[PDB]
Amino acid sequence: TVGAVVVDHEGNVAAAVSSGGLALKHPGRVGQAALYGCGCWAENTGAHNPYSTAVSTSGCGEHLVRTILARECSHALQAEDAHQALLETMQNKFISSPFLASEDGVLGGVIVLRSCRCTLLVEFLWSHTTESMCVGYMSAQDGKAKTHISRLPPGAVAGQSVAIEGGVCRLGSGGFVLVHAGAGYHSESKAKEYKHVCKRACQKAIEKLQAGALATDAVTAALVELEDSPFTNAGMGSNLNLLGEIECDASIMDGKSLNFGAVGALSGIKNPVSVANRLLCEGQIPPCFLVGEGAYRWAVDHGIPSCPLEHHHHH
Amino acid sequence: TVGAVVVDHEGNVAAAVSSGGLALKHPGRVGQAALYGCGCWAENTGAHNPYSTAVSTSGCGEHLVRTILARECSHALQAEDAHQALLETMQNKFISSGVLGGVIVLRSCRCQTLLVEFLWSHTTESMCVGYMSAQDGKAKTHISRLPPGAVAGQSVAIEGGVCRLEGSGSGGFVLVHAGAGYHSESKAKEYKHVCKRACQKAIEKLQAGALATDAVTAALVELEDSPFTNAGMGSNLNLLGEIECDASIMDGKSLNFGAVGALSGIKNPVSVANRLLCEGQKRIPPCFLVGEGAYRWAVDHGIPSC
Ligand SMILES: */C=C\S(=O)(=O)N1CCN(Cc2ccc(OC(F)(F)F)c(F)c2)CC1
Ligand SMILES: C=CS(=O)(=O)N1CCN(Cc2ccc(OC(F)(F)F)c(F)c2)CC1
Ligand SMILES: [Cl-]
Ligand SMILES: [Cl-]
Ligand SMILES: [Cl-]
Ligand code: NA
Ligand code: NA
Repeated sequence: TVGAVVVDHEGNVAAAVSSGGLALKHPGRVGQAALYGCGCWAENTGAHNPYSTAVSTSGCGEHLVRTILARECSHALQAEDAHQALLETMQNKFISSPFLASEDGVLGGVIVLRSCRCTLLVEFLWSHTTESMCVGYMSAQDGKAKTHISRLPPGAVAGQSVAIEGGVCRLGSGGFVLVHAGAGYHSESKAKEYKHVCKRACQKAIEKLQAGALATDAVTAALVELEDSPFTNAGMGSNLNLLGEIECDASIMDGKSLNFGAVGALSGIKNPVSVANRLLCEGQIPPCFLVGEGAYRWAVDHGIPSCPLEHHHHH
Repeated sequence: TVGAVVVDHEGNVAAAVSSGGLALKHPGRVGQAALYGCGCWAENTGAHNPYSTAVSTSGCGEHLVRTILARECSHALQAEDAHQALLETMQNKFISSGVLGGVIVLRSCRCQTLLVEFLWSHTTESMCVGYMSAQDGKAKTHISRLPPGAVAGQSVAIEGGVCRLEGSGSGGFVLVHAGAGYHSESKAKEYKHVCKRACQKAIEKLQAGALATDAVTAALVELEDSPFTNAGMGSNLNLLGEIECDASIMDGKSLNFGAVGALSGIKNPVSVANRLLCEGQKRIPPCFLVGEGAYRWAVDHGIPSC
């Protein structure tokens, strides 16, 4: 799973997530990266929401679905202390959730940002119960992406412990992006490549913003980079299902309009997040969630780059 | 869309929903009836949940801005005044910020006897519900209408009632709905009839000792099989003339969930969803399958076709 959250120079936020899902899964299994409120969430500031918040999640299994994690984080982040809100959500709402009481371990992660105009004050955080997680982030002003591998401290237990880190940025035509290349087992061998792909992803989003793109276009451009890495379980290199085939989930949410696009169990499309983004764009009753054969056909009919030799129609 | 909610003799609740979705929809479009927390919800009483609650919803496609409806209703039903809670939810999510839909809900708490409060509410012109207790022995069916002069999508109708249950029989309670939409006085007899049969199937399951999820599944199987409901047989055809069904089910005791989306070729979609939930209690087993792979899984598990 990969994800990104973006805030533009006006405080508009967007979030997206993309995954290949559980390795060896049964054909047609759709997980958190496609599901409304579970994989990502983005909500501009409003009447009862004093912060603009964007959330994207990581992990596989049904752990993030059962808890509707992304929307839950977004709601917790309306409290004053963002760090305490996210940490308590990860511990109470995610690890010790009643929805996951029958589990020996709960594995996942999140990236979040929240902004409010005071200039723009952007707080951003990441948190995970996996051994490690690779993040990247960048402001349009600072001009250089920063990447970091977040690890559970010695003595922590994967699936029982929370690591949480973050920071603050003050912010023209700029903005801020936080991305992640996945949460899982530590792989020191692949660490530079995950850091490298997080760096390029941030730069793509910041480039889009600086050129005037919408927050959703910026976050989509970052996810396209993250999918394209053969090392991430999304897009190219997604886990193979039980039949040895690729089936991708992806979704995206716009904080300004609250619109949402998503694809599930999609084969034959190089960048699943692009279909989800196209649905959100066209949808501004248009569909927001397309799966399987029909999703592929819809993407092809909308000019989204395909690959017919990687598309399966069992039927 | 069709739905049902069940409470067993011990206060365990279950909820399910099944739909053919938007007529002429693009192939592969999956709607609320397949989505966790949106189409149905069931949650036994717990630490922060003083009531056992079960919710099933009905909609015509027009998605709500940021709602996750069934789970939102369930949380609203933790307030003292259930009627006011549901009404305020319907008002904010549908009328305030027209959107056409409906809900059925129940909430129970142990007093040993069981107090069951049940409600239905809609912004559609009309909605047909049925309900039955294991004790009363006779199903009740009812057609709810918007008050004369009201405007669909701008008014909320809400009705309900209260039932008490002997807490140690093999009894329970079921509420179903055959859909929320335009009033059709001609088809009213069949809609009340299918809700009656659906309730009795659920009550029969309960009295034989079945789980609440098996009972709610048996009621949705009857509702699906009616050609007048937009679910199972007689579902709206998509843009290419094909049937694609969404369905889901949730267990209040275990909080497990099963769901299918864009499912074709299977007579009773809710049976696949129930089967996924059933198998997920016996690699993390799947809870949500769509399209061809869902059909293949269902066929491989003995669930009937066509
Ligand atoms: C079950 C989790 S998953 O979505 O299958 N997935 C497997 C691929 N993995 C890649 C990954 C793992 C660790 C990691 O952290 C590190 F800091 F870089 F080592 C990472 F960035 C990516 C993600 C989990
Ligand atoms: C949202 C549109 S839909 O395509 O999901 N669907 C289309 C079919 N329609 C059938 C129906 C209509 C009215 C009903 O109630 C009663 F007034 F009693 F007749 C009833 F039970 C069933 C329900 C909505
Ligand atoms: Cl599976
Ligand atoms: Cl459509
Ligand atoms: Cl399919
Ligand atoms: Na990849
Ligand atoms: Na039907």
